[PDB]
Amino acid sequence: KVSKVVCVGAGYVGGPTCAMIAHKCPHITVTVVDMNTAKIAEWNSDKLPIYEPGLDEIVFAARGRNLFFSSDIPKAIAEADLIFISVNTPTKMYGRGKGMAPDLKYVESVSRTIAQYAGGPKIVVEKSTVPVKAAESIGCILREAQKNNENLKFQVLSNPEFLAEGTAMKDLANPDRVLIGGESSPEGLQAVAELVRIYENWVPRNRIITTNTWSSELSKLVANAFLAQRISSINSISAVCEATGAEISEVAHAVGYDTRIGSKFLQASVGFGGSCFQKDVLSLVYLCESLNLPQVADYWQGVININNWQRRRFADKIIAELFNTVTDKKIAIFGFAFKKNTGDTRESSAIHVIKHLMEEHAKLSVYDPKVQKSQMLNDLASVTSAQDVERLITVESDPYAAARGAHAIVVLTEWDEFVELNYSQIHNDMQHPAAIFDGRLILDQKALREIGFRTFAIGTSPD
Amino acid sequence: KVSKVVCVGAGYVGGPTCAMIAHKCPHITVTVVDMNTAKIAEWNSDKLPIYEPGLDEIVFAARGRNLFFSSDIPKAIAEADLIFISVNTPTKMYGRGKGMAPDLKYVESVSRTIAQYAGGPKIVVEKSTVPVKAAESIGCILREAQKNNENLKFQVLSNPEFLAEGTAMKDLANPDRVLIGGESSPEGLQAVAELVRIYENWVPRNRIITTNTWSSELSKLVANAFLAQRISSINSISAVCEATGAEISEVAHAVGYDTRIGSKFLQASVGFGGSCFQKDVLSLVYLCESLNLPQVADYWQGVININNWQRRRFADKIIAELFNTVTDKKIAIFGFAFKKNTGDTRESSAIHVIKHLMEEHAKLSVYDPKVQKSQMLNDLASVTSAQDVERLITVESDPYAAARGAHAIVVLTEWDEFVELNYSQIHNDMQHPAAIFDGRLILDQKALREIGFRTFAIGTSPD
Amino acid sequence: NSISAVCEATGAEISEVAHAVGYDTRIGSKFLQASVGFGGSCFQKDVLSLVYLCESLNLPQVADYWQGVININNWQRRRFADKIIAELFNTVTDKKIAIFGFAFKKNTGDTRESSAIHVIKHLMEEHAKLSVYDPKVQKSQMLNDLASVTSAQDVERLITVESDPYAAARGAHAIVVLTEWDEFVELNYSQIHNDMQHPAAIFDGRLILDQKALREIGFRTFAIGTSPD
Ligand SMILES: O=c1ccn([C@@H]2O[C@H](COP(=O)(O)OP(=O)(O)O[C@H]3OC[C@@H](O)[C@H](O)[C@H]3O)[C@@H](O)[C@H]2O)c(=O)[nH]1
Ligand SMILES: O=c1ccn([C@@H]2O[C@H](COP(=O)(O)OP(=O)(O)O[C@H]3OC[C@@H](O)[C@H](O)[C@H]3O)[C@@H](O)[C@H]2O)c(=O)[nH]1
Ligand SMILES: O=c1ccn([C@@H]2O[C@H](COP(=O)(O)OP(=O)(O)O[C@H]3OC[C@@H](O)[C@H](O)[C@H]3O)[C@@H](O)[C@H]2O)c(=O)[nH]1
Ligand SMILES: O=c1ccn([C@@H]2O[C@H](COP(=O)(O)OP(=O)(O)O[C@H]3OC[C@@H](O)[C@H](O)[C@H]3O)[C@@H](O)[C@H]2O)c(=O)[nH]1
Ligand SMILES: O=c1ccn([C@@H]2O[C@H](COP(=O)(O)OP(=O)(O)O[C@H]3OC[C@@H](O)[C@H](O)[C@H]3O)[C@@H](O)[C@H]2O)c(=O)[nH]1
Repeated sequence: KVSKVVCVGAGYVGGPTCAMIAHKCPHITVTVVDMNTAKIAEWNSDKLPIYEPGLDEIVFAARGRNLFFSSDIPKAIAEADLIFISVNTPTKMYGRGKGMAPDLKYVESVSRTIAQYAGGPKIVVEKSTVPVKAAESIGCILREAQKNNENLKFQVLSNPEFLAEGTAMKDLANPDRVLIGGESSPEGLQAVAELVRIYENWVPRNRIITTNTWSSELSKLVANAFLAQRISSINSISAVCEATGAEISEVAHAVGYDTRIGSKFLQASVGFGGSCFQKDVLSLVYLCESLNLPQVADYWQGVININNWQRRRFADKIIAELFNTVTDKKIAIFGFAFKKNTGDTRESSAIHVIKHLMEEHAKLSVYDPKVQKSQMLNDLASVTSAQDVERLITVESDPYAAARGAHAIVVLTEWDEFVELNYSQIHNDMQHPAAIFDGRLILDQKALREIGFRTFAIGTSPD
Repeated sequence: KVSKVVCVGAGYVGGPTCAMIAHKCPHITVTVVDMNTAKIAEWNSDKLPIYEPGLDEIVFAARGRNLFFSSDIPKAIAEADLIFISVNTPTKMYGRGKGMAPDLKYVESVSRTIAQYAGGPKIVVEKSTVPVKAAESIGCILREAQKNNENLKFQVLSNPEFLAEGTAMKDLANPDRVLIGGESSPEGLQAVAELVRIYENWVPRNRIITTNTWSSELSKLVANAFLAQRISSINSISAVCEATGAEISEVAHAVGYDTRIGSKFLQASVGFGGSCFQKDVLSLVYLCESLNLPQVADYWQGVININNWQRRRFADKIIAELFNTVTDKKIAIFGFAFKKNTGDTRESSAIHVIKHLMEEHAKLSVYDPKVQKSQMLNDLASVTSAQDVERLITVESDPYAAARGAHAIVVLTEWDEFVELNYSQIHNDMQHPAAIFDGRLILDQKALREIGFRTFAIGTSPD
Repeated sequence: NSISAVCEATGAEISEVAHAVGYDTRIGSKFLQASVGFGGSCFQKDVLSLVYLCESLNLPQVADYWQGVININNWQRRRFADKIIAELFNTVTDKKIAIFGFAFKKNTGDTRESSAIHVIKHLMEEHAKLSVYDPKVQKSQMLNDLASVTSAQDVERLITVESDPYAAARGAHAIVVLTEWDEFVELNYSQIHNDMQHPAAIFDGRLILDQKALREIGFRTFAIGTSPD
């Protein structure tokens, strides 16, 4: 029976996951470790290294009791009964599968430390949002360790995470499902049962799916791709609505009435972001190519092609509607995170849209309620340059200051705060005529028009 | 208030729809008309021209009371309050959008007939499963008619049909949504109000969507495409399962637990059929190309590409597993309809699969519980030839006669009857070794393996 | 070499096929030894010279025919390096890989058109750190060869040359055999296995090692012309 859980990786996955375990399992001790010593110190402070609604209350109530953050990875490894691995698998920027395949270097190095410091039987659980052959590389390394020293009985399991950032605590406390994969053997079934037993402290058995290792990873890979496909499908139709005088919001509403389709994840946008979806579909495309399934690869590649096309055509419409010139024009950007209720900016559509406007020599004032300032500048500099950010980018802590004197507003993240702003007062303090471009479909187009905006929105005909 | 309903078109749409209207509206007289007087006679005989579960009880229940099938089109039109148009819009086999766009020649002719014989104000409602600009052509003709003879006050509505065949009576009685589009004017809103009034005799208000005409048609066109994309998405992953040793049934089960995705319409198959999905997706592709949106057109084209690829690779695997030769081998085919619980064969996957086996000079014995023999032979002759069908095709009324002496069984339609067969008796009376290929995932592979079959199924690795 | 891929895909052994093929005196039994690809200052230059002669004689069909000899050789080198990377979970980033052999064949210091150059470059482009041992090739010759296809700086950070095969293999994740030196047969592969990272992989591009013996030592062992199962 597991009573000591360790997780290597104190990120958006590892942190929240362990916090919920400690919150729901009083008799389990949870220790989170990370190579980043400064990041662990933040987890132990009153300002956590990430923003998640409800995370502070959960962590502060468990930290020091049964939830711990340490930088002594070997000590945690040695004392664990079960060890989560939740580290990066950054995409390969060279070689085979360049720009498509994950690089497993971190997963393997952690596995070697586990082999080096386990000192006894361990259950090792790979937990990420895009697992593709990651558990197989852990098992490869661990099997050898057992082979070389039979005192180290290791069972490797696959338990991908399903949380969405911004709703992580709600998702972790009441998941639609829990997916666990392991080898079909006596020791494998026992290890799965002990992980199931942990989740059964708060997850009903009928929502826990157990299978083999590869099925678990493939199901996660396919599930993520299905979600991205819904977004790209409704986004592709948003262009049809603009061209024919229909409203994508009405089309999505009518489509969702079919219970066979479902009504969720039919919200058009400037394009999906996040560390999961693009990496996931490209990983599926790369997997299919390596299996000699070109037909399949082409099918799923369309989800990425539409996403890139949606971002590009949105930025182009901004420029075209401003008479093809934004040179030296101040433009306010509402939103930088890839979705609301998070400070995470990985693969945010705001990065690509702002870059396009920078290439037009616009001066951009960006506001986001939660994204760190240094994070925005590093993101923008890595796609352009440090100098380009210095001349063109201004970061504001107040949306009215960003809009003051601006020629245009661009909404890129669906923060609820952006709905409740005083757009009448904003219109008085902008340059005239004032334009606004809604890339998230959260604003009242008719009301903005009556205020006097030249107003535009994805999925609405520009006239 | 409407009390006299006419529908021009006594097919799979017009017939069932009118039956349900009469069944739920005792005070409304519904007359179904059709150019085919022979088809009308079948509606008036004890063998209805289509098979739909529960349809026989309902028509029979009212055939003669308030529901009638007539061949006198002018008298029915002149006496009607509301007129459904549910006729064919066959795909163009030449000229612009050849093999992609519908031919509205019949819809137009019907509108002209209505104009000639209305003799008074009428509500005209275009009702089909793939509406694309059909209602606008009706209105173009009828608006002209009104202008010329002002006595004729016409209002054209779009009311797509949401039923799925095989479950038509249940769908018509409890639809997920009723979609109605109309002109935004006093007369337009009133015309919608009276059609909404009809459906409210048995459909709750919260499932009735009212919008403008074009929004109604685009919503139906997009909803069908979303449905087809789910099937193509799961079919593409079934090849990944075959290549990597996973089971598509397990993957689909795990995917469907996400309420954002939904668990329905994830059943893999040899490929989707029916007069709707392919016609609809190709119609969307053509619409996009016309709007200068190749990007969008290409995205949705992938749904068709996968469907063709799924049929092709399934037939290719059958031949490859029989050592690349089926010359003069008897092969039993279980299923010909495009889905279960219907006699409809339009765009059935069995047509293309049987054609592939015919080109390999196989002798095929086909059994389907409901498809007319003459229907199969005409379908197969139109893609090959009457002479080819004579030499290679045998139609059986008994599945055991089809399987007797066969080298292989190929399951193409998910009829419940195929599960409950005595596969021990079938195995004993087949050639040995006996092979079986499940293109619908309805059979127990382990059980077939235990009987002694060389057994295969889409989405299961063939070893 | 082209048939060696067919063996890998269907579970046959290229050594056995070559042995059976060579028993026909009309074919002859010599020169049927599979490899990562032929090298030397002669063959590639010669076939390319023959191809060019045929093009100038307006004999393209003939030119296309002989060009296939070069195409397969390049394809054999590329797919071998790709198999190394794919078998190591598609990542060799910063992994130490030992290279056994640099000369284009055994019993010479000549490196001209050696297949080892092309294979090492592919591993360099994957950011692997390569430790090279060859019994006769000059150290300066290897470094100049590798730098001329990549860059001097790339060679400085990624290439180290050893005078002892055990030093090259010490701490390595994989062994890659590229030249058929007899010395490589009689090495102590158990001691090498103990001093490598675990699990240890070995890729035989010359078909000189005993696969069954390497497997029993505990290697993940691979060889051109043997199915990796
Ligand atoms: O060797 C390592 C590598 C990485 N890490 C740590 O692992 C953590 C990774 O967390 P991140 O927030 O970067 O990523 P997430 O936890 O959100 O993971 C998610 O996105 C990145 C993808 O590669 C993962 O597959 C996915 O689960 C970092 O804090 C990093 O410091 C180690 O502790 N050791
Ligand atoms: O309807 C929608 C839904 C989502 N999106 C966008 O798509 C992106 C992803 O949004 P999600 O809510 O899925 O957030 P995440 O990317 O964190 O979660 C996703 O990846 C990790 C998996 O474990 C989750 O199950 C999956 O939802 C965001 O950029 C969001 O703005 C839309 O544009 N429209
Ligand atoms: O001018 C005409 C043409 C055709 N018809 C009749 O209308 C009936 C059409 O019924 P079908 O079963 O062929 O078609 P459905 O009712 O299933 O309609 C469905 O498939 C065909 C597509 O064109 C439609 O868009 C779709 O809704 C036929 O019986 C035909 O004889 C007329 O009454 N008048
Ligand atoms: O999970 C599935 C679902 C369906 N299918 C196949 O897809 C094809 C379509 O079957 P449907 O159940 O959609 O039947 P229909 O085509 O008659 O109905 C469809 O078109 C008319 C619309 O009004 C309906 O809403 C739509 O479902 C069938 O061949 C079926 O076998 C699958 O292969 N897998
Ligand atoms: O069976 C074999 C034989 C040779 N090879 C390779 O082919 C390449 C050539 O080796 P050789 O033994 O032909 O050596 P050389 O290239 O020096 O001689 C060759 O070119 C010069 C001519 O004069 C010689 O007659 C010719 O043999 C080497 O890379 C060798 O490893 C194989 O891969 N398999």
